[PDB]
Amino acid sequence: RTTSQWRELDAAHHLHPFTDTASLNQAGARVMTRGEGVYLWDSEGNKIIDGMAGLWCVNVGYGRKDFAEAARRQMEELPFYNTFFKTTHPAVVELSSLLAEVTPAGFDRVFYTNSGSESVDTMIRMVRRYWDVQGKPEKKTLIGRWNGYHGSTIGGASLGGMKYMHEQGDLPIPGMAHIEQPWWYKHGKDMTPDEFGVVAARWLEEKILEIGADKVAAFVGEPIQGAGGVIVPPATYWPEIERICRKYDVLLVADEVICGFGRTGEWFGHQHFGFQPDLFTAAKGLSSGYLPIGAVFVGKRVAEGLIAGGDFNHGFTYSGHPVCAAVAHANVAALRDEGIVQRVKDDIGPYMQKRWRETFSRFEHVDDVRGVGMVQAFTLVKNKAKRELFPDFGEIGTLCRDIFFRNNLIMRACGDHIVSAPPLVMTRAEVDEMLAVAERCLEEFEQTLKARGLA
Amino acid sequence: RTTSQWRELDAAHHLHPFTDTASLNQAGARVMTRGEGVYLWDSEGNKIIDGMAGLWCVNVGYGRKDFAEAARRQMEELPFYNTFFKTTHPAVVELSSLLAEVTPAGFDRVFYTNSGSESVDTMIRMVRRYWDVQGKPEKKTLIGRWNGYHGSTIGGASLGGMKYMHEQGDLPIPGMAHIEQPWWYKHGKDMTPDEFGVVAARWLEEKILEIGADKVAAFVGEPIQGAGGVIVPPATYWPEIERICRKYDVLLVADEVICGFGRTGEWFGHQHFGFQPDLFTAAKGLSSGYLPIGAVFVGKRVAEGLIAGGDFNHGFTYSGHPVCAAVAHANVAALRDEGIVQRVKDDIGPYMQKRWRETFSRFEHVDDVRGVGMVQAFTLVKNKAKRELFPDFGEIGTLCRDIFFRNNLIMRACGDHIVSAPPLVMTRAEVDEMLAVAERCLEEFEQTLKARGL
Ligand SMILES: *Cc1c(COP(=O)(O)O)cnc(C)c1O
Ligand SMILES: *Cc1c(COP(=O)(O)O)cnc(C)c1O
Repeated sequence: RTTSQWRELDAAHHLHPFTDTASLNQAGARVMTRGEGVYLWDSEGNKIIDGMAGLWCVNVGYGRKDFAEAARRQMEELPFYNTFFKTTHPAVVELSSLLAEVTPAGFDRVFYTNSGSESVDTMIRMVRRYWDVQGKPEKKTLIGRWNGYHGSTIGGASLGGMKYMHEQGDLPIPGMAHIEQPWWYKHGKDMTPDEFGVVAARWLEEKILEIGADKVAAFVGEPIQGAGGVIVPPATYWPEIERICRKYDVLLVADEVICGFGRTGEWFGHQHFGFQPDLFTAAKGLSSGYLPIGAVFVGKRVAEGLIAGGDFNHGFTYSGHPVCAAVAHANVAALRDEGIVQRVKDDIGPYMQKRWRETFSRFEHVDDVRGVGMVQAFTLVKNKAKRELFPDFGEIGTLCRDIFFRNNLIMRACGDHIVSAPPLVMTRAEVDEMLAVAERCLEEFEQTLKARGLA
Repeated sequence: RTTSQWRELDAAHHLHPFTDTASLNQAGARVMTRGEGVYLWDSEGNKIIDGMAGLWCVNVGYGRKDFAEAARRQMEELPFYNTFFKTTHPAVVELSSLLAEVTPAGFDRVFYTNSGSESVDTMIRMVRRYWDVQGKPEKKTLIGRWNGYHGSTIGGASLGGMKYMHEQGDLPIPGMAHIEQPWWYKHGKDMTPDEFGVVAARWLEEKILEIGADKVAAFVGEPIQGAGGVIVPPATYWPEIERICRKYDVLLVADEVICGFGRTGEWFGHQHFGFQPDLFTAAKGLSSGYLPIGAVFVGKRVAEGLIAGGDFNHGFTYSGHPVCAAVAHANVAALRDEGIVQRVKDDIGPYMQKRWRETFSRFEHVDDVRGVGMVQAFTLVKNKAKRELFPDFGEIGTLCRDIFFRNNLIMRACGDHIVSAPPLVMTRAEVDEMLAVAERCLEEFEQTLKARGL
């Protein structure tokens, strides 16, 4: 089909996630047709650099014919069987075993889902069930943060701190609370980032004491906030969050849906920041987005509590789906065996971070240049010296993002933050290629900003 | 790996849906390895008849090499791309256009998810967003039924009426209410099925008036309740439910996750019972379980309402997944082009129903022998005359289902209901082959009752 016709059929029959349906159907959808390595092509024939790896998830990049073969082979033998009827199958068994190999010690039990959002809902139910098993029925509140993102189920949307999501669904559901996010640029006042990390972590302590520790089940956080704009907390933050959770007997949960499977150069974001969660949620990079699968990695304390609780009345038809498991297995084994994660840690991550900071250092309206491993970002700001953001946060970021897309580069705006998370397998030449397009785009952005008299 | 090898790793590493992990680990998990047609082979080389089609979902049967090729092909060109970025891709656009021709009139727009549960969650947010768009911020309560099943998200479980689920996660969440299920055998008193259907339906009107109609956003129901035990509502039930919903400006939603894609003989469960829902949820048969994919089909009125509301701040990374959509597309085309649904209505459904009753009616403790299309059930009872159920609904079903298990037959126990939902492509010879193992299991079962002091 042509561009115009695929656009016509999409506008007529498709409801997109997180989209203005009326305005999209007017402008027309951009039709992505094929991918190879770090590159995409659209229906018009534009070669595009995918500086977002699909949706933070295509970690091995596009073009894995071995993954298609793994999919074909498994679908031919057993395309589906359920894990509900005192039943299992070799693909789910073999994946579970492999995951145990690459996860830290103590994470041997895994619960499968189809998505990061289902993993979060599963985790919420696990956390609350755990406290019931302990005879503490009031210990049910989960604390997340403003501008955190934990998916799109009613449960995950409530635990998330996106107001725009809360306003649709009568959210949050009860037993949720939120603390401010560890965003130093906005909230740091005259503290050092490290002083600020302690302050921002102790917001959890003061929330717990406001609520009553006996009512708090868990604190949940993305090691680095992804959708909120790659907010990288100070080094002092996570160890203090962990101290506080242990002080008050509150479960500690990492949402690893973005940071997992090598994004920071460790296998998991929590390893980078050096905390030890009781559970963590995954998806995305688990299969590099090649098939839908998510998981909850359940540490020993909680797993023992759940196993002591008899039946766990939860799950999805497609939990442990054999074909998705086969592809995840192929993916995880590749991340290990081809040295992809190790390469982020030791080679391409430090290169990207260095180049990133070199690239964006000069611009008058770029600040808070940050990142680690293969996730990185900056913020477009009104005045650097005053740490002053643009009003209507998001307007300026959108203008910038539009310059990127027109220049065949995918980087995302989260408010006025610009973020990137390319395939981990990106080469040095491809990093420089990407950064070259980005830099030219920021030159144009700075020129347009002065021209608008938005100076 | 051997049986014991697989079992040991499963106990060590895998937490299963809807399971007592301690006791599954102690017993050892049954390891399913391969499937063909309507049969499975396990780690021990038994030939097992799959009268549950995976999990009500393997509708075109096992062994569809053409599906594996569609998957392979799509995975090689573009294994993934997001639909969040003012972006789309051929496979999702193509599936969307195909669905609109097999779904009833006025269902042009689909929202993709990965699962039935996520579909239910999406439907809940849609219902509530819709009423906000309509300037009715109080119109937010969804009504389900006791023993209805709407998945396993916190939302779906709340809308669901399984007490055993509500007990885990602090459910239901707010703006959820529940009415009694149209289960004649227990609630029929002295009414005829058709009379009770009117009464069981009016329970909805009662609940609405109690809550207040201005607070009520939707009534949601599976056309035939599945996981609750294939409860088939009287013919009078759904039309009254629809009148009531229309009387009080309450949205009618069908959960078609089980009944969808040919299961009763129509494409959808609601078509069989002749109501017109404003939205309906789907998964399972959409891809015949070959790849995870679900959907919410939005009727014209609601679609109009959601579009007027600008941004819909909802969705999943793998929404519209290219590879799942290609496989869904190949499955839907197959169900239609290969005439598998049509055959359920005309050919195999009637046969299955007649023969089912013929096989099971004659038993002492088998009553309420029911079913339509390729979904069918019966209930294990203490006394047929008294409509007396066994004490502690569930004990007897297990005892019985465990006989099936060691006779290489899969039919599921829902309380003391026995249910079956085999692939739609099952042949008459297969139908007869399955019932014969069942009859013998039953003959065994009834005898084991007496020899126990019953
Ligand atoms: C994207 C995301 C999720 C939800 O995952 P889905 O697969 O889209 O349901 C949850 N947590 C985090 C941190 C995410 O980035
Ligand atoms: C199985 C089921 C669901 C949930 O679908 P999953 O894909 O398992 O999340 C929802 N509604 C009904 C009627 C179902 O049978």
